[PDB]
Formats: sequence, structure tokens, C-alpha cells
Amino acid sequence: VLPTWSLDSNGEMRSRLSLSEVLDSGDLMKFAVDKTGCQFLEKAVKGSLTSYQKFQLFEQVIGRKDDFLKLSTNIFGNYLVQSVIGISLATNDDGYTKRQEKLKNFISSQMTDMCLDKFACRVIQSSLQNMDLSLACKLVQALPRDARLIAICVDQNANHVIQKVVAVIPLKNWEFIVDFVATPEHLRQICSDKYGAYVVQTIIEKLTADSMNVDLTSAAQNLRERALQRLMTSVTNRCQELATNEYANYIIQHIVSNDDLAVYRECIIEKCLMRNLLSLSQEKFASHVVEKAFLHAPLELLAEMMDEIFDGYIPHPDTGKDALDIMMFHQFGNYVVQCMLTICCDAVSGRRQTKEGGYDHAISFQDWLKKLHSRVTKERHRLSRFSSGKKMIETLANLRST
RNA sequence: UGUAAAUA
Repeated sequence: VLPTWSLDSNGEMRSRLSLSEVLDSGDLMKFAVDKTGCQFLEKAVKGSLTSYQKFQLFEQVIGRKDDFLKLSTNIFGNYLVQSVIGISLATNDDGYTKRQEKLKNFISSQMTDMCLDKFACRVIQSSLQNMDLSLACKLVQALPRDARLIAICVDQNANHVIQKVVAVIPLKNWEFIVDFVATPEHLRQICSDKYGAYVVQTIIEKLTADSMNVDLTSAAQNLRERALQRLMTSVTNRCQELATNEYANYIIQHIVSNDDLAVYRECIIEKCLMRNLLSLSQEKFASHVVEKAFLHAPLELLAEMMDEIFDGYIPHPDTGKDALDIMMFHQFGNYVVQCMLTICCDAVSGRRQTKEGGYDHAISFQDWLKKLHSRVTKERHRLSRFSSGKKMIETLANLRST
């Protein structure tokens, strides 16, 4: 409970309290971990403070290592820590240089243990984006280099610290993270994780030369391009493992979907998806990758993808069903055929550009459309029993009347 | 007919 001097006749905290009564009391730690007490502290802290009130606040909250961690790891104290940090960064007295290098020492001492903590992880992120950049970078160097970094990316709380590091720190200071993920054995465990799959995507987004990186120098673009390729080369060598994974399929989709990654989207399709379209279309998670490939492939690779589905597999020696018959009725493959039909119809309707590579590839979309149109025409009775077939039939009819 | 993130 709170200190006995701070309660009233009925055991509840007295009204009309001041900030220096508790600061002079030396009982701030009792106030910071109580809900009502910390509710009063963090509101009296947002008001105008004297230079000595800040002096007491800095020493009592971020002045001792053990007491600082005890508040950062506390459900209530972690909020008071973050506000005192902002006052330390807004008070340019003498102790400004000593206070945050001292604060950097306290978290670098307990880096991993704090990211894995549910409440201390917020002190890492807030200090990463609010401290001086020169000191926020030395914080990133405190990250482990061994198996503890794998546990940090896959942690429910610690994964956001790395996503924060990627967001507010220049790449050079966390370039080692890219290589730690780039190594084959670590790439498997992290991409296959519920939270690690999000970490990998966030790294690629910052490593992408899109509109959110036009402020970089070309020297910074070269360093980004070096880390970009290095990560892609590992991902593409393990692409089939990542494409069929529950979580890692979102990374192969993110690469193929992005126009600013078209150089690597073409390498995913050619060295992993090609010659495996029928197989990957029947996989629960890889079928989403197959859809994104059809939607975002360049028209030359799109032709080889179409021709593979239409004429890349031997028909069944007894029934005679080709890959089109198999996919149209498959529990997952039917969406891929629906993706092919939507693309072809979007092209002949003006909803999709047909000029690419200095030529109008319209005649090929019409060619692919006739193939689908006649298979749906010939199998209209068997397709009408399925939800997938009813949408293919009405799509062709809706296009007919345009 | 088919899938994903943590504080009062």
C-alpha cells in the first residue's frame, strides 16, 4: 500500500497533493507502482516543473540502475519512466550530457532482458525514437549477436523493438541484423515465426527504394542496396520453404507484390515458381503466392506462366485431365484460375494496361481469354455446382455485355 | 470454398 502519511481517515489517497511532498518523502517508488499513485505522478509531471523538481525526478526515476529497471519492468512504472525521459530530453541544463549516456548504460546492461519484458520493451522503443540519434545508435549495438537475437525477433514483445530500430535508426547501425537474418539457419526459424515474419517484412520495406526513402543519400542508397540484395539472395535460395510456410508466405507475397522490388520478383518467379505452378497452386499457403505472381508478373514472364498452366503438364494417362481440370475444382487451385480469368478480363476491358516492353500485348490476353472461355463453356454444367465455377461463368457473361 | 503483431 501507499505510505501511511499519504492516506486519509478511510485509507484512500488524500486529495490536493503536491509533487514535492512525495519527492521530498523518498517514497516515490511506492507511488510509482500503485495505480492511483502513479496516476497522480504522471499528471503532476505534465505540469510546469521547477529545475529542482526535475533534479529530484531525474535522480529518483532514471538516476539509479536498480530502481529504474524496477519501474521500467512494472505495469504502472513503465509509463512514468517514459515521461521522465522526455523531460530529460527537454531540459538542456548541464546534466543533459551525463543523464542519457547514463541512461544508455542502464539499458545496454539489460538489453535483451528488457525487450523480452512486456513493459520494459516500451522504454526501449520510446528511447530509440526520442533520444539523440548518436546515443540511440549505441543502444542498437547492445543487441545480442547469438541465439538470443533469434528469441528477440520471435518474441511477442521484443519483435517490436527491432521494428522500431529499423524505423528510426539509419541502416548502418543495424546492418548486422540483416546479416544475422541472412544466414540460412537463422532465416528459417525467424521467417517461420508468427512475429518473426513481421520483422522480416519490416526490414525489407526499409531496405526498399520506394517513395519513403527519397531523402537518402546515394551513398545511403548503395548501403541499402547492398543489404537489400544480401537478404534477397538468402530468401530466394530457401524460397520454396518460405512460400509454403504458414507465416513466411507473407514475405514472398510482399516481395512479388512490390513494384520497387521487381528485380527480385522476377527472380522469385523464374527460379522457384516456374515449373512448379501446378504443385504450388494446390498448397494452402503457396497458392496465395501464385496469385500475386500472376497479378504482378511482367508480361513476358506472365506468358510463360500462362503457357505452363495451359501446356506445361502431361494430361492424366487414364482420365485425360490436364492441369486446368485439376486446378478449376481444387480447394485452393480454383482461386488461381479465378486470378487468371480476372487478369484476362481486366486487360480486355481497359482496367489493365496491355502495353509493356514497347509493344501491345493485347492479342495474348485475348488468346488466353479464349482458352478459359471455351473450357468454362464446355464445362459449364460441372462448374455450376461450385461457388468457384459460378463466379467464372458470370464473369464471362458480365464481360460479354461490355 | 483458402492465412498472420504487444502495455495501464
